[PDB]
Amino acid sequence: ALHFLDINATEVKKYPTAIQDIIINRSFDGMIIRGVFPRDTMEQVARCLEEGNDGGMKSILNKNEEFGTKVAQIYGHAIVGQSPDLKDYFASSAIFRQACRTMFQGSPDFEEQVESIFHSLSGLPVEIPTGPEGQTYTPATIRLLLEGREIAVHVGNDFLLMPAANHLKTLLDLSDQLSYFIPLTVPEAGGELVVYNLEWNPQEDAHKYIDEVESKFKSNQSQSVAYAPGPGDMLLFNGGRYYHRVSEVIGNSPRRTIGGFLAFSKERNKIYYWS
Ligand SMILES: [C-]#[N+][C@@H]1[C@H](c2c[nH]c3ccccc23)[C@@H](C(=C)C)CC[C@@]1(C)C=C
Ligand SMILES: O=C(O)CCC(=O)C(=O)O
Ligand SMILES: [Cl-]
Ligand SMILES: [Zn+2]
Repeated sequence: ALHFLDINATEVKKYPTAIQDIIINRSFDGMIIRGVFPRDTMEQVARCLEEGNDGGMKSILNKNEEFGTKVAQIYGHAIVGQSPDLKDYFASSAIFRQACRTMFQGSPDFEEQVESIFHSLSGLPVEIPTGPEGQTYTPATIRLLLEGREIAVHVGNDFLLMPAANHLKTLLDLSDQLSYFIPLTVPEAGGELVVYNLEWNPQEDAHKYIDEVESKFKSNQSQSVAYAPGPGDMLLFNGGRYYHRVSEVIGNSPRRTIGGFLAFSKERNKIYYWS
């Protein structure tokens, strides 16, 4: 249904227009990049988190208790479902980048590594958007999926229609919004990204959003594909256009991903990435 590449991170230099090709030319829909981060780094970082020895990352952990099991616990305020003012977002964002830099210990640094991937696939500058008064957006959040939890079906271009995105809209292109994530830890089973042939309908509170995509999606039958990247593999895809979810986690070992999103600037002069 959907066309996904599977390449090694050593090869990224050879796909200088991958991001153009996914968003603009629509010539394929996504991409697994193996070994963007070493497995060592991924274990170190996961152990920093589970031991609570994490640069204080735990203090910006949203347990999302009131959602039950169709959502991740998330470290960092994700831009989604935030008030339009963004005071908490921007505060959380400064903390995240600190704790994250600390956990990666430059071996390699998260932001440096990811930016060089996005650079290699665009030939463009890559930046974390800055806010209207010079605040920083978070480059990423960390998603924790315990046993029996999943991420409910959703589509990413919807996010840029929420009040939270007002400011960011003023920076970005019309065009689609990619999703990216790297697993830190993968579960024994489940926790797969399932992507659907079904596209964001531009004709058309994250509680009522999830109940109203569940009935929208179950109206259509459409074709699916599933991906289960390993620790340190990046999955990068047109999650803006295509409905997708993450399947229930099976077994004790939980699923931890670090990820966000990715889009062209106003004039396609550069890439922005955030969560
Ligand atoms: C899981 N997850 C998030 C989104 C999400 C669901 N409840 C939330 C509460 C606060 C902040 C973000 C969320 C999710 C949905 C909107 C259904 C999409 C994926 C993810 C990881 C996005 C950042
Ligand atoms: O697995 C994750 O970290 C989130 C997957 C997803 O739905 C996304 O990145 O948009
Ligand atoms: Cl998404
Ligand atoms: Zn998504």
